[PDB]
Amino acid sequence: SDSNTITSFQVDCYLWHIRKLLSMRDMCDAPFDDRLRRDQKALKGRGSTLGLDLRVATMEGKKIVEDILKS
Amino acid sequence: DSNTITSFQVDCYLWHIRKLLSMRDMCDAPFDDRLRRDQKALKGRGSTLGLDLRVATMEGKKIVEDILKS
RNA sequence: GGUAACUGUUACAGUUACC
RNA sequence: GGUAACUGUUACAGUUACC
Repeated sequence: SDSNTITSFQVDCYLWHIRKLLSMRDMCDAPFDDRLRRDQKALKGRGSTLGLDLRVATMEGKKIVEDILKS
Repeated sequence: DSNTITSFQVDCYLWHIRKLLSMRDMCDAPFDDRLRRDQKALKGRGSTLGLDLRVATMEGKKIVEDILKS
């Protein structure tokens, strides 16, 4: 598999999770929710294409983001 | 509108995180394509709202850290 | 339209913010 | 109606992953 393809998917999953948290707290505007919906479907399609569980990918993306932010 | 401003500040900080991934050469070409699209989009939204991008990015960082704290 | 995701340019319908 | 961003749809041209 292509490493940067996987990494990009895992990071994208984690940042979708962060955006969803904002929406769940009623702190985002309507276009932000529209993009959340578009990206939600896109990540499901990418996960199916790569054969990856979305929850596992999210946790991996969390660790990647945390590792970069710490440096 | 507070939710409009909050969404912009968060989007600014999340763009910053994505750009750091790109600068480490850890991302794929479509990820970079979206980074360029969103750079243009945020410039337009920042102009429309009258908000400084550096300051909004710092405020987005605080918001993101606060909602994650829970 | 190979599957999936996306980008640039264009149009329409619409959403949100602002006037 | 306008400015900006976006969502859906569409036209043209592309990018990446997939032995």
